[PDB]
Amino acid sequence: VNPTVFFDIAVDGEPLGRVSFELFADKVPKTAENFRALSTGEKGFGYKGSCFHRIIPGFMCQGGDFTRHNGTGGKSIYGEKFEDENFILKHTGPGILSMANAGPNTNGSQFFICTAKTEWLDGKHVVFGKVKEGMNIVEAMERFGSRNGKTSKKITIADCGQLE
Ligand SMILES: CC[C@H]1C[C@H](C)[C@@]2(NC1=O)O[C@@H](C[C@H](O)[C@@H](C)CC/C=C/C=C(\C)[C@@H]1C/C=C/C=C/[C@H](O)[C@H](C)[C@@H](O)[C@@H](CCC(C)=O)C(=O)N[C@@H](C(C)C)C(=O)N[C@@H](Cc3cccc(O)c3)C(=O)N3CCC[C@H](N3)C(=O)O1)[C@H](C)[C@H](O)[C@@H]2C
Repeated sequence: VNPTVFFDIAVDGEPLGRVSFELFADKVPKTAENFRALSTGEKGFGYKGSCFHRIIPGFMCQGGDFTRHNGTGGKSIYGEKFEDENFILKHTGPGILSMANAGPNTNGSQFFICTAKTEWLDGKHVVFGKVKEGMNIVEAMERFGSRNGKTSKKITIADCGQLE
């Protein structure tokens, strides 16, 4: 069965709520496994304690840099970077979970959650999951973003792990 992972989001240390994701291990197993493992922290590093460094209202929320914490870092469980698995899934609407990158075959740990349909990204970013529960929490996170993506408050992943 496709795994389920959760993020407990905090704003300036205050609990905001929980967002759960279904990871499409059936279509993009390598990419899904990377995100799952980084969520549990089983490899010794991962998302817990990292922040969402770029939030653009009406577009997406981006995070995952747990190494440099300034938007340029992150790494995968397979090494520094890994290849684009496939582009079977599309950015069809709000709740889509997809990989950020710096060009072809540069996936690390950074990801983004879409809050709208984003067709232009199809074929450039690997879609590997979707919000299962807590879309209202993602919508609340958008309130702290801006055009440039800079956040007004510190939005962190206070806790994370695998549910199912
Ligand atoms: C008139 C406004 C316009 C835009 C707004 C936002 C809007 N509509 C609009 O009409 O967008 C639309 C959606 C658009 O149609 C979309 C789908 C297409 C147009 C794309 C817009 C993209 C953006 C506004 C932002 C711009 C951010 C640029 C950031 C640049 C960084 O300086 C640079 C990327 C840097 O951080 C380097 C550092 C390298 C190093 C080792 O030092 C880098 O490569 N960083 C990577 C990390 C993973 C390492 C990174 O962050 N990569 C980005 C690259 C990227 C940049 C732009 C477009 C891409 O497809 C991809 C990345 O993967 N993401 C994830 C996807 C979004 C993107 N950031 C982003 O923030 O994209 C939505 C539906 C809605 O209507 C809103 C209002």
